[PDB]
Amino acid sequence: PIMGQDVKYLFQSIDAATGSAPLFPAYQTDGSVSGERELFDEQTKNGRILGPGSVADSGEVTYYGKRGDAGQKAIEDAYQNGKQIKFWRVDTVKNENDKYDAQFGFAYIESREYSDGVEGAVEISISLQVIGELKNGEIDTLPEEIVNVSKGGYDFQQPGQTTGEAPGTVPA
Amino acid sequence: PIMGQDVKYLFQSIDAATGSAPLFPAYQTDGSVSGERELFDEQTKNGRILGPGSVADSGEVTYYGKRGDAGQKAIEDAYQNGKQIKFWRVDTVKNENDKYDAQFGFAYIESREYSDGVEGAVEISISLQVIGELKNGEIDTLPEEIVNVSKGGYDFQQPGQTTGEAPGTVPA
Amino acid sequence: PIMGQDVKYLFQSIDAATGSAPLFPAYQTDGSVSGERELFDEQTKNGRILGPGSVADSGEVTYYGKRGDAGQKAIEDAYQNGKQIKFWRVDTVKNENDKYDAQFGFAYIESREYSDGVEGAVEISISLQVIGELKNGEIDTLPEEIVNVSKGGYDFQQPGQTTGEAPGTVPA
Amino acid sequence: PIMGQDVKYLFQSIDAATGSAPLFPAYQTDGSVSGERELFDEQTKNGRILGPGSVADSGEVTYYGKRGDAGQKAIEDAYQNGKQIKFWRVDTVKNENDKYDAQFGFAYIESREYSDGVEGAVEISISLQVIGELKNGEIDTLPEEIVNVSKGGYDFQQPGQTTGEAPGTVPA
Amino acid sequence: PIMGQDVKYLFQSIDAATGSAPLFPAYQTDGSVSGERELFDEQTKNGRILGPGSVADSGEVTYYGKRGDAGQKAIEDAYQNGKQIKFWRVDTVKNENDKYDAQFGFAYIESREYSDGVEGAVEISISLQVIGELKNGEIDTLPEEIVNVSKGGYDFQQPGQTTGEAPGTVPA
Amino acid sequence: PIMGQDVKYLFQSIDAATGSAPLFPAYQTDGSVSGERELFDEQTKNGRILGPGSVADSGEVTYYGKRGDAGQKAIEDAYQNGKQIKFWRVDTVKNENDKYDAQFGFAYIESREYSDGVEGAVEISISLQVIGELKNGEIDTLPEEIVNVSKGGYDFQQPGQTTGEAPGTVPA
Amino acid sequence: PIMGQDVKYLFQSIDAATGSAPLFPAYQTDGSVSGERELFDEQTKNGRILGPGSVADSGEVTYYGKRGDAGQKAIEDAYQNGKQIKFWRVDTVKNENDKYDAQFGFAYIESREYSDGVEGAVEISISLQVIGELKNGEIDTLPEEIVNVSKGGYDFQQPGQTTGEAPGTVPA
Amino acid sequence: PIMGQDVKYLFQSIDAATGSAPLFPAYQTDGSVSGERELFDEQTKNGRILGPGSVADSGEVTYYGKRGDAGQKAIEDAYQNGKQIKFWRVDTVKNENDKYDAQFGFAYIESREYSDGVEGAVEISISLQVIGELKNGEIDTLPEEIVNVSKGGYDFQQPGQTTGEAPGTVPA
Amino acid sequence: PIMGQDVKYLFQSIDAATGSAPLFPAYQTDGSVSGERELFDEQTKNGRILGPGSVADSGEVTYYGKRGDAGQKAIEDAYQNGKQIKFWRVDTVKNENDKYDAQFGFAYIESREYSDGVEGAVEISISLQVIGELKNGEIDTLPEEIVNVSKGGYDFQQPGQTTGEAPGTVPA
Amino acid sequence: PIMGQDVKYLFQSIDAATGSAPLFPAYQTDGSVSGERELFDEQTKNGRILGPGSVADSGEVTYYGKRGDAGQKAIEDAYQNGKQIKFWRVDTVKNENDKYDAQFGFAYIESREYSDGVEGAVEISISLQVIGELKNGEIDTLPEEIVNVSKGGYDFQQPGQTTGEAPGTVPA
Amino acid sequence: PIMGQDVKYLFQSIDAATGSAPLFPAYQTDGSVSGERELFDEQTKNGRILGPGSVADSGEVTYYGKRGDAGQKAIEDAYQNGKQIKFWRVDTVKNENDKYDAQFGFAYIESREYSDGVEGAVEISISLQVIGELKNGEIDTLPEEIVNVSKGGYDFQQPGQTTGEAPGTVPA
Repeated sequence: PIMGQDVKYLFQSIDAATGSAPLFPAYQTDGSVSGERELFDEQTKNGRILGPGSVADSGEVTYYGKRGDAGQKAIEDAYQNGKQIKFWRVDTVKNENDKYDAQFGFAYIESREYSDGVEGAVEISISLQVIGELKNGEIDTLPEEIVNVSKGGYDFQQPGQTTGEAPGTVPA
Repeated sequence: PIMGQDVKYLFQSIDAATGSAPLFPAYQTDGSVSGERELFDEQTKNGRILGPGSVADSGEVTYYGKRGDAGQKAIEDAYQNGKQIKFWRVDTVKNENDKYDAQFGFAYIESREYSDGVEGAVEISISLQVIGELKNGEIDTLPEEIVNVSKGGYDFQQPGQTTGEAPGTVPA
Repeated sequence: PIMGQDVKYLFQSIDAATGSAPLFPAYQTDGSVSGERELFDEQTKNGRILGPGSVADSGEVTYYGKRGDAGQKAIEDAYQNGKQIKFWRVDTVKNENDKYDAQFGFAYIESREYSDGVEGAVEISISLQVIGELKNGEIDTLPEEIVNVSKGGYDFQQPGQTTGEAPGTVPA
Repeated sequence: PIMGQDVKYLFQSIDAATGSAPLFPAYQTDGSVSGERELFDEQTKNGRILGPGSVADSGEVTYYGKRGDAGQKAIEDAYQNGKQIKFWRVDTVKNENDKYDAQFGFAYIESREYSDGVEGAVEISISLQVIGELKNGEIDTLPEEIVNVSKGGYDFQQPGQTTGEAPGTVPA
Repeated sequence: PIMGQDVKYLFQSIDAATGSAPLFPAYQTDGSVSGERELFDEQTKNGRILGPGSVADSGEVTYYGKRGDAGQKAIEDAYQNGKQIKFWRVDTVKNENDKYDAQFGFAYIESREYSDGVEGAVEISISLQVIGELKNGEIDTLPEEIVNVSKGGYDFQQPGQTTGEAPGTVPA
Repeated sequence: PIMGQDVKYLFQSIDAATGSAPLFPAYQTDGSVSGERELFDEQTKNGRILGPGSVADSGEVTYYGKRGDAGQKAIEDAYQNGKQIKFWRVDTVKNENDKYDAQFGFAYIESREYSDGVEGAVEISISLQVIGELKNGEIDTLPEEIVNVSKGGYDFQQPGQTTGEAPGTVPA
Repeated sequence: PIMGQDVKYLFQSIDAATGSAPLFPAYQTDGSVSGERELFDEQTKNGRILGPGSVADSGEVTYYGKRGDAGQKAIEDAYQNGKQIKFWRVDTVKNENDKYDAQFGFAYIESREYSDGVEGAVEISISLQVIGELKNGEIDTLPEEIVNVSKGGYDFQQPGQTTGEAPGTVPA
Repeated sequence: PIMGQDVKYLFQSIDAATGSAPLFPAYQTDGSVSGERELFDEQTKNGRILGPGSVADSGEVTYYGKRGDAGQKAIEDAYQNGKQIKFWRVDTVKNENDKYDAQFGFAYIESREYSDGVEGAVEISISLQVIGELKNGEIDTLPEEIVNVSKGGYDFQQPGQTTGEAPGTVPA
Repeated sequence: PIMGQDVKYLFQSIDAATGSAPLFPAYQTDGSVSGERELFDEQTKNGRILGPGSVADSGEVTYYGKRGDAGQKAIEDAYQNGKQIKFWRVDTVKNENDKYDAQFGFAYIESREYSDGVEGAVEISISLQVIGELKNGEIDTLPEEIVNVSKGGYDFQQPGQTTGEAPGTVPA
Repeated sequence: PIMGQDVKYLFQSIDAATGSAPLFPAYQTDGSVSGERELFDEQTKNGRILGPGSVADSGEVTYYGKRGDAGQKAIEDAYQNGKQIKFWRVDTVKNENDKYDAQFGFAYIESREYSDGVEGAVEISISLQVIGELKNGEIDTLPEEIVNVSKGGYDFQQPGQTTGEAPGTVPA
Repeated sequence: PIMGQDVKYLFQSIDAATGSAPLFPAYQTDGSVSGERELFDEQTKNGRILGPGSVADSGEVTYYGKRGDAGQKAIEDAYQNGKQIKFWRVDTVKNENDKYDAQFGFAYIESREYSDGVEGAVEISISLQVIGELKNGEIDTLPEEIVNVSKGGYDFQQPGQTTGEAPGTVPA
């Protein structure tokens, strides 16, 4: 079925007006929760509790913050400046009659949480409501991230290419 | 008694008007909860708390979402378009004076939950109320699924039948 | 003292009008809870919080449902048709000046819960209120169940008595 | 200090009018909880939250019920008939200027709970309020129980004294 | 006392409905383990840890698999088709008031293990639980195996009776 | 830093009028909780939620009760007679410009809890509010307890000094 | 990304008027929680739940208290005298176009918690609200602490430099 | 019975789409382990622990890796590229109504282990789970390996056929 | 250094009140284990894992039980009656400024183990905790045992001194 | 196949930025362990336990430490300074379309172990995790070590070339 | 490489304030174990399991205790009084640009173990944690022990120099 790595979530800010949506690395986990409100109280009749109602749609996003990357800075301007961000969640498996497959919306920063612990690494919990996320097919592959997600491995670096802790440095 | 695999749940959408009910693969677990409201307050009399009342009937359904299958797309049109779905829960053990045995109702999408984690695979929690599920015998076997639930095993494929990750491919 | 297997619970339906109470196999566990309401608020006086009040008596019953047996079908007509059932809880140890020893009442189906999981077997949680359970001695032994509860073991079946998964089959 | 076996609790019923208090075997554990209500709201003054108030005194008692013993039947008439019971909690260690040491009160049966499980043995949770338990020295040793609590061991029974599951039978 | 060769174990399948139980050659060793669950926790009382409880009865069977013989094919349909098998363990020494002496039950295939090594020969470890094995006297001698277990030795074959690796061939 | 054994808590009763504060042995653990109430509701202004307010100061004390010792009897007269007790919490590490270092207050017995279990030993949970605990330096060392806390070990007792379970008896 | 040791938190008191902010050793963990309040109730319209609102910003700080150090004494005057403290949280990794990187605010002592246990060492939980923490770059390195955080190790001390439990003593 | 050399294991990759399954030389040993999950907890009833359940089927494979051969390169693409491999285990003894006899499945690379020691030769431990291995008859003899397994011996090479360490070289 | 025979262990019971400590013959071996609990979790600071803590001190004693000797009967009253015993472990080599050298404590009988085997002789494993064993110099030589430990050899007995299996009998 | 001496492991440090990877002499043995995480729980479906997952890749390295050589000093700066090291494992047998054949990665020092014993020589156990080792062909022969591994033997030294314990000294 | 006798371990106590570190004779063996904690959970990303973490550094020391020598008495005051000891481990082979080569730290007595057996001689197992051992060059040779470790042999003593069991006595 769909794998845990398969569904990934990208956001595009409204004010940027750019042709691309930053997504942030080191994801922890993603809960999108969607409540469809229903009829109150049957009155012991013919079923007055199976009726239509409004939908309350909210999601939370947890990840580990990196020192300085752009979806996080998008989140930072999102919460700290106070803007809504465009919300995209797509699947990495290629769509057979589209680029990718997505669910889309406009979202807000309901709350943000920052944990610093003595073990592990900094963890951000960001919670958001949305006014109705809709499903569609994803057009922008953005093959740097969704298409290409590598383990950092590269074939050799044996003459010494000025390397460091990162998974491939070059000489100067 | 009845096994955990024995009771399986199929839904048929109202708008489809088809002669068959899609059920979805990769089930996690099924809670159907049925509350029969009773008399308030004995008044220290002869028993004024054992009296009849209305019934609140609600169930939740958890499963792992597959990339694109029809009960899930039935769920997707169920929640996202906003429709009630016909609710069938039957037992795989053959009925001796019926095809199968069932409990049936008309149900609504009270809430849906979608979890994406770094481990495991995508998990959907869908919660629904119903206006009174009733018990009957199941007429439609649908022997593709209830009758036939295989492990994917097949006897050999040894001359090379263009195989893949799926449990039986054929040449082209 | 009294063992976990020692206290067993039988129900007799009101409408049946039969000389025997069906009890259901594969019990999980039984909670009977009895609240005796007391005086409110001493007023820092001589003890105005040790005073008499009404009693709220409710119990829940958990068990694993078998495909088709009669106490369960008694439960099924109990909840699904909407009837109160006569409530008997007796002890398997023989009473020395009675057949058995019991607590008795008339009970209602406040709620029923049905769990289907991928592991294990179907589990029913049924919750009920009662209007005052009373203690007495149990007259009906019903020696098929209370008196006789066997492990299914039988001495031999060695010439082949057309056996199956059940603990004793006979030839045809 | 005081051991877990050291503090034991006996009750004497009001209506019995006997010169002895039944305590029940197979104790699980005993919580006596005593709340001394205090002044509301300092008003940021000189301390208007350290002031005297009434006391709410309640305790719960858990034990494993034996088939038929008298403190349990005292509990049974306590709850089921609806009476208050005199409450004694004493220490097994001998008092140096009294028989024993006790805390005493008059208590009521606020609630009773009966659990039957498939494992283990029947367990009773009984909850009670009291109108002020007071501390004193215990006069009645009742040396059958507090003074004498044996493991059931006896030196030999080797010529055969018609024995059973109990820790000492005699011939007929 | 009873020898290592003395106690041998035969199984009869439920579905066969035959008048005889296949046992398999080349036994390695047989562990039958039977746990009688007891009372929890004395509470430092009169002995609340010597009390009765349920019994967990499980056994494992190790043997060396032969290319094609019927108890193994009984095991193979046992595990691979998924059936319970009737369980017989009898003693080779003749019973003085019965044919043989046995312990009997109905058993299931909890697990099977197959080892192929470069040394030695294929070894099967099969583990099973049972719902209560009972002791009785064995009625069916089956004198081909229990009564008769020969070393393969035969007096002569000197004119040439078309012999092979097996312990007695005949001419064609 | 400060160790778990380092901070110890002594109480002095108001009515005693003695030159010394009893502290009780066999401490379990000490929670002192101090809430400083703040401004409600910024009104999205310049910060109307960072404003000063009153302080709610409460602590709970858990320990294992000894048969008869004086801080416990101080607690007993504290709760059961109904008095406030003077509250001292000091550190065992010697102060360099004082005897010891302390936090001090006047405290009340908001609630007391007594647990008797079948395992372990009697445990008292006592909860108290205070009208503002203040920090100071501790003047009274009380070197019997804070200064001197021994394991009970003594060099020898080899000619027999009429010993018992306690860590040093003498002859008569 | 950012490590658990990487983000550290310093406070500067308002009244001190000094050119440096004390931070306290032996940190346990730091939760900063920031709630951005949003529009109530869509009314099933065009999205009236994605709207702007106020922000509730609160954090809690846990650490192990040392006998006498200045951020703790800053905390002590913070809570016990009743002052707001200036709030700085910076990252240890050097900023490439600033000294360091920080988030800054003015904060208050909403609550303080002090735990003394028999195991481990004294633990302080301090909770605070803030009226809007803002992100900036950190100017003051304070290289004693952020820049320099050593394990206490030093190369040798072999002629005897009057040493103690601390990680480097000198002769007198 | 079946010998240690008798049962040999071949794998065929899914993506290859070839009419033949590579098996790897220098086998160490093969464990195939198959767990058939059973009913939990009898409840001291009629046997609620002899019931059907799912099957967990896993095997491990140990061998000594050769410099470059195709089943190992099949294993290498299996683990390192991340593919499932078709799993065949057949017996070398000729089947009397089939080519050979087999057990078959689709298998995955759960783990791989590579040991390099100073003694002996490189040893690979590869562990795999399977979703249900089934038994059948083996159709492909592959007489190069199963049918023909020689010691490397050849009758003579006495005029000098440009020989080396391998068991038969030819001139150039 | 210190030999295996050099360190020997004597116990003195508390209740005896005698001027001498029985030690038991036929020692097997003695483990005294002493755990000094330390600081949890550095927090990657300056070393918060090198800190002081409590000490858990426990030892086990193995020996071969003799039919009736007094340290064993001291052990027997120790465990079976339930008393703590005074614990002495001294060295046989003479102290140069004391009689002997010792480590001393008060000890309890945490567990006792008795093995009877078909080979060898009865073996007792007794395990004990202690509340802090301290080191000192041993005052009581007890020269019968520590000072004098002979092989049982005596110069002659040649006129016949009514001898037996023991290493020196006398006439009657 | 591949010999125990055939596969050897070289590391190159990231910070060095040199055109060569130090490997360390006196290898003991090398375990590289690679776990490919799989799907949880079939749910008794079509095989939901044969699914893809992440890979946990870790290895341990044991060797005997030499007084001062550069891979060990690379290890020493690796662990003691705290750096990741580039990980190369190649085979000594010449590749036919490459220099050598390798598996490569970036690795970290998860743990180091140093044993000093009275027998034998110092032994270092170093354990490391890796984020995905990949297989390739080895480009750098480094013919000093991999290509050339001599026993220390040299043809003669008979006029006296100022020799010592080492396998070839020269005059001064 | 480095021999088993080559690396020896000396300790210097903090409180002594002396210009020399006692090491203890009759070493058994020395394990120093150093764990460098790493990143949790890659999240199937670019390698989030190769990240930096804290280091847990602990060692154990086994030796045979001598009747009275100073490192042992240093150990004895170490554990029994409760002090940390300065930790030095150096190599006996002369450093070419230092006196010797060392690894150094401050260490604590986590646990001590004392075994007395009937065979052999007293054996002490002492276990310790450390807050980060660092490597350096050893300055103090202490040529009595490291430089000079003799077998006890001396050329002659033939006129009788009042000798004993020790390897050289003199006349009186």
